[PDB]
Amino acid sequence: KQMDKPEWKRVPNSEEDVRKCFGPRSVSRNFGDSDLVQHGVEAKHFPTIAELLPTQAALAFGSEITTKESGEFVEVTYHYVMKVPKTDKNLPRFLEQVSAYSK
Amino acid sequence: KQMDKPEWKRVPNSEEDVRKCFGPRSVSRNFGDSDLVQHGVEAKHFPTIAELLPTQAALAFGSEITTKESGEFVEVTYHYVMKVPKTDKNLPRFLEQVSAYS
Repeated sequence: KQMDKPEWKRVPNSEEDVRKCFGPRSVSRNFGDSDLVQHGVEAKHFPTIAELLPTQAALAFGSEITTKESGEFVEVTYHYVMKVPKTDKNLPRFLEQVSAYSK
Repeated sequence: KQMDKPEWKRVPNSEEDVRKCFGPRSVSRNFGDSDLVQHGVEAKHFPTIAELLPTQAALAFGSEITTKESGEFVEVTYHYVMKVPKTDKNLPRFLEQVSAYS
């Protein structure tokens, strides 16, 4: 069903993985190791990683949001910044996911 | 409470509003009209606006994420871009929220 939803409402899993939902890892979409890419939210360590992912409301009210018309679409850009304490136990495994494809 | 959570896990409501959870509206935090600011996710039209907000997984796997060390913290930046069809019924109300404070 994920691929029947708009891209921004997709929740990847083992059936419909990250590759199928959001395409291959790149400079534009750089988050997720092989495990997360293949199993999405069903990945073993995803719950640990998700501790440093903002909520839907936090994204809305904590981001700089800009829009511009692009063909038959309105392109919405979110710029969100969050500071995580270096002592955070979930931070190491999260950082390993950042540009994991290039590591 | 929401103020007992890290800022990125806060879900504002009528008790702990957007201003309390994420501070005043500004050029850096520009989303939300007076109704959304005062009632957060309890705002009457928040569900309509929420139709154009990405899921936590979509944000994770669809964003350009960059990190930088800052003192005793690691600053995590998310750059997410989504293309909404101009026909989307939720888009007009969503656009009214962008820089509503100004």
